[PDB]
Amino acid sequence: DPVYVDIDADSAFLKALQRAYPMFEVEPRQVTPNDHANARAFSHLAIKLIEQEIDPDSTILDIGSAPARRMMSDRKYHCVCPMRSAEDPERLANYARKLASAAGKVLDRNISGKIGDLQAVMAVPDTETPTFCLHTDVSCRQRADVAIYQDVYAVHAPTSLYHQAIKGVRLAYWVGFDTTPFMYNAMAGAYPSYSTNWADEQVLKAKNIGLCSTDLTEGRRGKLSIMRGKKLEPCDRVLFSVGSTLYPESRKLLKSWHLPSVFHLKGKLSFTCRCDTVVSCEGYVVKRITMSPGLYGKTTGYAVTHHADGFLMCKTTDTVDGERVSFSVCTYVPATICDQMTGILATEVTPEDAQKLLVGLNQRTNTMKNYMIPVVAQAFSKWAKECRKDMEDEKLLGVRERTWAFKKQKTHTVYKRPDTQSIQKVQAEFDSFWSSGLSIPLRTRIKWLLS
Amino acid sequence: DPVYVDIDADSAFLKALQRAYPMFEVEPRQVTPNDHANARAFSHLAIKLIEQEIDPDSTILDIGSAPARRMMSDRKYHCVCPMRSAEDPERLANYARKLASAAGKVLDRNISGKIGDLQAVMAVPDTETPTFCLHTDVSCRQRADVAIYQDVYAVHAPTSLYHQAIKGVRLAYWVGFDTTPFMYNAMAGAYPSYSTNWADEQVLKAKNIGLCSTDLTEGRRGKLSIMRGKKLEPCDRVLFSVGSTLYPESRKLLKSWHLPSVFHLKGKLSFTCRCDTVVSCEGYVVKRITMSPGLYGKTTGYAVTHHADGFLMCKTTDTVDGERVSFSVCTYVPATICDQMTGILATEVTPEDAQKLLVGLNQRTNTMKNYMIPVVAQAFSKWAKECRKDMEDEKLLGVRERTWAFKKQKTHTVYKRPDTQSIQKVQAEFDSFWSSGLSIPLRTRIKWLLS
Amino acid sequence: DPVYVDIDADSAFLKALQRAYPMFEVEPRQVTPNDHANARAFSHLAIKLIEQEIDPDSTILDIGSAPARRMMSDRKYHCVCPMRSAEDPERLANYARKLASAAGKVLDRNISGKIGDLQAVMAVPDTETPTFCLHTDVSCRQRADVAIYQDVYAVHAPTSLYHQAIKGVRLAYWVGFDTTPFMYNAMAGAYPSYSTNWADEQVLKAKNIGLCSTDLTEGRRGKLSIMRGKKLEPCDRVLFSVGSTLYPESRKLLKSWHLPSVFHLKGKLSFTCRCDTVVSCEGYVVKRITMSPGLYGKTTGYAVTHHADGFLMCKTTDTVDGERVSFSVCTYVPATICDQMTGILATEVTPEDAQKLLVGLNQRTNTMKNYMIPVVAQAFSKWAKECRKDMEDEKLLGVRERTWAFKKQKTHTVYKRPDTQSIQKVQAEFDSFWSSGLSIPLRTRIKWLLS
Ligand SMILES: C[n+]1cn([C@@H]2O[C@H](COP(=O)(O)OP(=O)(O)OP(=O)(O)O)[C@@H](O)[C@H]2O)c2nc(N)[nH]c(=O)c21
Ligand SMILES: C[n+]1cn([C@@H]2O[C@H](COP(=O)(O)OP(=O)(O)OP(=O)(O)O)[C@@H](O)[C@H]2O)c2nc(N)[nH]c(=O)c21
Ligand SMILES: C[n+]1cn([C@@H]2O[C@H](COP(=O)(O)OP(=O)(O)OP(=O)(O)O)[C@@H](O)[C@H]2O)c2nc(N)[nH]c(=O)c21
Ligand SMILES: Nc1ncnc2c1ncn2[C@@H]1O[C@H](CSCC[C@H](N)C(=O)O)[C@@H](O)[C@H]1O
Ligand SMILES: Nc1ncnc2c1ncn2[C@@H]1O[C@H](CSCC[C@H](N)C(=O)O)[C@@H](O)[C@H]1O
Ligand SMILES: Nc1ncnc2c1ncn2[C@@H]1O[C@H](CSCC[C@H](N)C(=O)O)[C@@H](O)[C@H]1O
Ligand SMILES: [Mg+2]
Ligand SMILES: [Mg+2]
Ligand SMILES: [Mg+2]
Ligand SMILES: [Zn+2]
Ligand SMILES: [Zn+2]
Ligand SMILES: [Zn+2]
Repeated sequence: DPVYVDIDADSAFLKALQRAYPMFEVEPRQVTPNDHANARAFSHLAIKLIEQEIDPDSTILDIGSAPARRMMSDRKYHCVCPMRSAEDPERLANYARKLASAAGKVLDRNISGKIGDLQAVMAVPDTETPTFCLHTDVSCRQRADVAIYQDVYAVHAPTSLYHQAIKGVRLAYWVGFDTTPFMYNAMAGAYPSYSTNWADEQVLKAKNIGLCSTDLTEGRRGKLSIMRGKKLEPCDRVLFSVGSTLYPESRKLLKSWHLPSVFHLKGKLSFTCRCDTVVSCEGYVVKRITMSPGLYGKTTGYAVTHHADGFLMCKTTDTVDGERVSFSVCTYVPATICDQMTGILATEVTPEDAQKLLVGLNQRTNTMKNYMIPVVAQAFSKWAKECRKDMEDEKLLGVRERTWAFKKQKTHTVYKRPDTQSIQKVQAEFDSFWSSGLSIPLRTRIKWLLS
Repeated sequence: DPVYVDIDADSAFLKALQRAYPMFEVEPRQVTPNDHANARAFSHLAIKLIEQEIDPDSTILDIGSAPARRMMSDRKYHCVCPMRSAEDPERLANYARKLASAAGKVLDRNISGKIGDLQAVMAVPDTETPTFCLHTDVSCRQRADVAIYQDVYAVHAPTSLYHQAIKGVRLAYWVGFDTTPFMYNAMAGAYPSYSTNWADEQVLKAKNIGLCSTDLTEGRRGKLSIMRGKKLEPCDRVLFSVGSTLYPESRKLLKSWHLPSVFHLKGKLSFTCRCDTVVSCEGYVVKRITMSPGLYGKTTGYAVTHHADGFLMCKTTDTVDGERVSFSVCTYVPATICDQMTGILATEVTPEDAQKLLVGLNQRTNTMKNYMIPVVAQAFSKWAKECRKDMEDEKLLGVRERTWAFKKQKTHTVYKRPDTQSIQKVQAEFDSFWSSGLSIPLRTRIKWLLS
Repeated sequence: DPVYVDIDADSAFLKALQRAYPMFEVEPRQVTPNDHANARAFSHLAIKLIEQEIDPDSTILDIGSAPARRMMSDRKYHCVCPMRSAEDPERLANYARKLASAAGKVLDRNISGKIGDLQAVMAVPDTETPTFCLHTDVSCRQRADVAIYQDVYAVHAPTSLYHQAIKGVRLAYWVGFDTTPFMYNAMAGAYPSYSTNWADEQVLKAKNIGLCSTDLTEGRRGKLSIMRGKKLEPCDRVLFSVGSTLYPESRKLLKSWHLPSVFHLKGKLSFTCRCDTVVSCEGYVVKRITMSPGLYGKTTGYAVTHHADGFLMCKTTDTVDGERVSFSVCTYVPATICDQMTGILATEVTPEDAQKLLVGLNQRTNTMKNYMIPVVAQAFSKWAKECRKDMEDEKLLGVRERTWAFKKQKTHTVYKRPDTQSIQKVQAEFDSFWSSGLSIPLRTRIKWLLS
């Protein structure tokens, strides 16, 4: 009846968890000092909900699985495991160890069958078994009706979904960090409730952002090099830090999962699909996708995000490896603070006065993490100013003055308040869509572990 | 005896719901975190009331139905389902699944007959059954006495009503968002109690409205393009966001449902009709229409709206894709705030002082959503000013000075106070009024689901 | 069920210990006045956790052991003991004494076997026994599955790990002081919670750092020596003081244990490895390393540190042997103090006012040790100033001005706030990897002690 999560009983994240999963009874039971506890707790509850939603005797494809996390479940999982990351062999060895440990003490689960399939696959690397295989997403041959993607950021979404659809899958789920900041094309950012920071590779030698390192210096004027940098814009490669765990990512693949409300997959067979967000908690989301044969209706190409807390994007000035530059940074702000700043932002306010007001509101325990307070205070200060200028240059209704050129105004802050929506135009019609990789020493090690 | 709605027990919308449905006992019972909960609750109670109002052994046509929502009812529904939207196939599959799940556990409803009709229709796409068919509103052949339209915005109202009338229907209902803002021809707007925002397609790159997105820039003066925009007025296509769900709409079809108090349908057969509003709650309404054979009385062509809370329309200045422009926006204001601003608006007040007074009245929990407070403060400030000028240029009774031209004055705010009425002139006499579309893969899928 | 540590019942370090080991019940029981009690307590709890984590019937290699600390354990240890430090013979004699004392009173442990192996090794210095040998890390011949390094700072990490891996070891642990300050290349520093200070050999005659000594003088202007010092930068040799115990160290070997998240060992056999931090307490850490045969994935070469309290590096001015100079110093600051200085650092503050505010916050018992307060007050004062200048010289978005030279700015303070991360680039692919030393008088002494 109750669900247990490994967090401190005094934490303030438990209230947000209980608000996001009202159909469960959430109890804290802390056993480790893990520095990314909140993310693990959210993922655990998400899988509980998804299992509650679907029916038994249905076969489930787990794309890019970590098998040891599915071993005590009663449903029917087929784990797809290619070996492409440096962390995979340790996960496989953990699976074998946990299988061997519990082999005559637990008899409610297909333990003997799981062991048999693991040994069979170790014998011949190119066979499909009910519970385990060694292919990718586009070369597995098992047929199923449901697919699950959990923290998978390394595939192009439409191609992968088409290859699941032609095999009979009608329903899919995706669990992960919200993709909205990468649609606005920010240079660096934070997910403060989850102790997570991310940055573009070009700014890792900055000074005052969440993820960076630099040195002391006295400052020399020469630095004479004939190269022309002259231009600093975002590039493909990005670095993520979740607590103290590091992961590299690609902007193109992250953007590909920011799907519109309805879309068409037009291949040899054809499908009509829709995508909607069913859980949203302070930057972490769950998405549900359904797919149907044939072509119906028409598409517009728009994707919408609903903001329950505030979302901010702003321009900032820093030194990178000693040289002063400007670039854009993004973050999330709790709704109670946003509501309490409404009156103050009616006038022009300096950054230093906004900082003191925010500190006054925060400290009572803290509602929001202190290291982001300065950059927020700057952004609010600019936003207010840009509103006043708008009211002081009033235009005539229904008319654009384009004397034959028109001027563009400055914009240094974007601020989405609680209960507003972002909307962006993306592609909505798609028509353009194996070697073993295992080694004998690892096979011998796994065989030895099982026996 | 009590009705259950999926909302939080602490919400302030429950008081308004209880006020709008005094004949029921409304109890909150929350099971999901749905971000458009209030709209779903209002629709559920509306259907309960309509069923209470009419008598059994009457056959009901459900136009543009979602059949799974009618499956546990005891009345006799005929669901009209063409397949014209990208969301329809998923709704059909949900219907088949829910039918198969409950087939020997529920015996108070025509479950076996419903399954039989679904299979019969899948066999031959061009047959009418008691419970289900695949035609449009103007090509269904079933005869009935009542018709229901629930959240249907895609048909021209007089043509549809005439085609129901010539089949013997004498009573119809319509449930939906209030059409008044589109009669005033606003560019964008909000329904704040339902977490809903809407906008014209031409202003989706604005900065400070409910539904928009834009970018950071430094501002270049060139932007040299020889096109002459020169003119910015509303056009047909509009976008709606209900929580995080997106829907496109057409202005012409929305205006067509803003019907006068009495009207005539003059075809081969003739009818006399009247329309009145029976439920009104913070922007959501229920309308009741009766139709009778023959021609009686005379028409004027006026349609009236009664305001229980305040309604505002005003001019605002923003930047769209970097360029500064002006346009009109509309919203609703709670009656207690309107009553508490009566004394302050007797003098000239600046926008910045009005904003601080409104914040003082709001925060005690919030009576009204904070993101609309600035634009309201501006509107009130203009309205007061325009009243003072009127009192300072007094005319003579019963005389128009038209020396031979007359001048028109500025008008930047329209404000309808609680207990006033809007009135508009519209048309009141009308005299000017099929392929399958299903696919074999979907038919096979549905057949498989039923078995 | 409870674990006992030799600390005062009134100490404030017990709360931090209980926070870092939530799976235990920690009770204070003081028996000695030891001036490095906190470090010993942390090491004791770390070994308890590691033993809890792994399974029995596994053989454990203890690299650079002190055997008397393993004698009352139930697991199977093989202690590797070369004789390379001046403290080793006393540890060996203590082992022999404690073995002889308990030889018929304790029968749950392999006491008789331990004595037999000690005598056998004393007889022939070049034999391996289950419990004891006299080789180094790269010349021991025993085969095992787990390795442990406890307070070992004298080996090059990749070479040592490769030599364990080719013998079948799959899992290793490392316990020690955090290596982050030596990656930033500081000249001197402190670990204040553990009563520990360290310094470069060139600054041991300073005046106001943690570890130093100097003299009184009147000051003569001559000091004429023709040598050109002219340049003061860190060199390899460093001195550590833990309470009143002194240890010399090498910068190269300390840096070698600051390992990236994944790496490859490419020799005659090949391995893929990953490293992560599982316990972190105010400057003391535990690291866990896993190794697998074969080559999988790809590497980036980045190492990340997560900051739960604040970390500071700053420039300071002192006199060394009478001559005034400047150099860099580093330290740790508790999170509550950092959070309480957020509002004050929005403006420019002098060092003398920051010192008085910090004293006000500290004294209530002390949260932080007083001897570091002046140097912290200076650092904060500089950091604030450098932030203001950044906001006063704003650049254009996306552009570097390199008119053809660019200027570098001054940087006198680096400040990592709670919940941020450091990231550094290090090597991630490695492909480049005995005499007795005992004496007859010592052998005779040990033989006499055993009998
Ligand atoms: C695989 N993966 C996981 N995460 C997140 O980072 C956290 C670490 O995920 P993990 O896979 O490193 O956790 P592990 O299986 O080692 O078990 P644990 O250490 O006991 O939790 C997870 O909680 C995820 O939310 C991830 N985040 C990003 N950006 N990219 C990834 O590939 C990725
Ligand atoms: C079909 N439709 C529904 N709405 C409103 O938008 C909401 C979403 O309606 P929905 O049909 O998307 O809800 P669904 O059937 O998926 O079930 P739910 O997600 O569990 O509620 C409804 O509550 C309606 O009030 C709609 N609003 C507009 N503007 N246009 C539409 O066509 C339309
Ligand atoms: C062997 N060693 C130990 N330490 C730390 O310094 C402390 C003294 O370690 P110790 O080995 O001198 O303690 P001893 O075995 O004499 O027993 P005790 O005096 O009763 O505790 C330990 O608690 C370690 O944390 C050490 N610190 C450094 N820098 N270098 C070392 O080689 C080293
Ligand atoms: N094309 C592909 N098809 C299937 N899996 C892939 C893939 N490309 C990468 N992967 C796998 O995706 C995994 C992501 S990390 C593992 C995430 C896992 N589901 C969890 O919950 O912890 C990696 O193990 C990697 O091997
Ligand atoms: N001309 C027409 N006649 C009947 N239905 C139509 C129609 N044009 C569109 N529709 C249908 O109207 C529906 C509107 S969305 C479905 C609303 C449904 N009554 C509910 O309560 O959820 C779509 O399914 C669409 O297929
Ligand atoms: N190459 C090497 N291989 C194994 N041990 C070594 C070594 N070089 C130095 N050592 C040993 O490492 C020890 C470090 S001091 C002893 C630390 C001990 N593990 C404890 O907990 O107290 C010294 O005794 C020294 O003899
Ligand atoms: Mg981990
Ligand atoms: Mg929905
Ligand atoms: Mg000692
Ligand atoms: Zn497979
Ligand atoms: Zn019909
Ligand atoms: Zn040995």
